Amino acid sequence: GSTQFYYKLSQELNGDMERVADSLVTLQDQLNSLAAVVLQNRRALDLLTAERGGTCLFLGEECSYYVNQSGIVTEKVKEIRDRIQRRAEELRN
Amino acid sequence: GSTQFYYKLSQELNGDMERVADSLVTLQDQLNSLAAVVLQNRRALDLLTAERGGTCLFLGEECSYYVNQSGIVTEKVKEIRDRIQRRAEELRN
Amino acid sequence: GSTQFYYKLSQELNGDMERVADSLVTLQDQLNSLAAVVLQNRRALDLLTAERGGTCLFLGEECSYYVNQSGIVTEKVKEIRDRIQRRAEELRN
Ligand SMILES: [Cl-]
Repeated sequence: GSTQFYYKLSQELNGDMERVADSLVTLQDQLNSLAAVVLQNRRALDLLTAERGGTCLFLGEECSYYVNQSGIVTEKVKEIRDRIQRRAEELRN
Repeated sequence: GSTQFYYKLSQELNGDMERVADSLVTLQDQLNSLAAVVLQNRRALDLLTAERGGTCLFLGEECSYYVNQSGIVTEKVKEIRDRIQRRAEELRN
Repeated sequence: GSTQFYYKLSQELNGDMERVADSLVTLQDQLNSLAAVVLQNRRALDLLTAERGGTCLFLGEECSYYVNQSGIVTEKVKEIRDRIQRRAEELRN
């Protein structure tokens, strides 16, 4: 069964990738969640150290800034999910 | 070799997915690690701003809260690892 | 087309895994980015609570420490990308 092994493997791939995509989304969701807390912490610190110019000036450091890249991961996930659907679609016609 | 291409591709899939699962676990481990530091930071801030009602009241903001979803990622990883084992198991009988 | 299904599935796998690897890298990049902010926050707190021994002593807690594991994820990604290249290479000779 050649045809058969092709369908089989395509569905194995698809079922693994559904779980990977799910995981990627959830890891990104947790970064987004955690970042809101971290930046609320930073704003609180900026107020506490305002007399000294806020957190970075207070320390005598260049500011570290968070670069949120949820857009990239979200895009890659949706592309993976498209590829899953396309493989199934192609087998279906 | 049809049979052969099926075994081959199944093992390629399995070896890629072992590394993906490993990565997902490690990303989750780092979120868990980092979150403990962020929340210790928050508790410290809640004490420093206690006279003002803690961090959120001090800022005049609704609190941001971290939603830990390690359970979801852990579950998806273990499901991926089950699927790896099942494919190998099926080829073995 | 047995040969054909083997090439096809190998390239499907490869194109999904390129996007997974990309995602893993980006999730790690965001952890690295966020961790710099969290630890700058911690250092600021250590100064504010220095009279009390820094953040952990101030709270009466054992310190929580961030364990960065970018090296692990970076390694797994590069291994996945090697496996992609090797599959293509093998089909090419
Ligand atoms: Cl923080």
